[PDB]
Amino acid sequence: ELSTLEAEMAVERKAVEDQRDGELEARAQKLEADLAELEAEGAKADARRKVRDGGEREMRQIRDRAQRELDRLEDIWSTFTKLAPKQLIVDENLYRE
Repeated sequence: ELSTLEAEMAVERKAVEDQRDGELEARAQKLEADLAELEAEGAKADARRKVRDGGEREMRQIRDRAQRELDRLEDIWSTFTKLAPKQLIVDENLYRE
C-alpha cells in the first residue's frame, strides 16, 4: 500500500501548500490596500513603514505556521516509512498521528 499511502500524503501536503499560498496572497493584497489607505490621508513615512513591518511579520507568521505543518507531515511520513521494531516514539501527538 506504499503507492496509495505516499499518494495521499502528497495530496495532503499539496492542500497545505495551496492554503498557505492563498493566505499569503490575500494578506499581501491586504497590505497593499492598507498602505494605499494610509497614503490616501496624511501619511507619516514612519507610520506607513511600521504598518509594512507589521504586515511582513504577519506574512512571516503565516509562512512559518504552514512550514510547521509541512514539517510535521514530513516527520510523520518518514517515521512510518522507516518504522520498525524497537523504535521509541516519545511524542504523544506523533504516535497518535
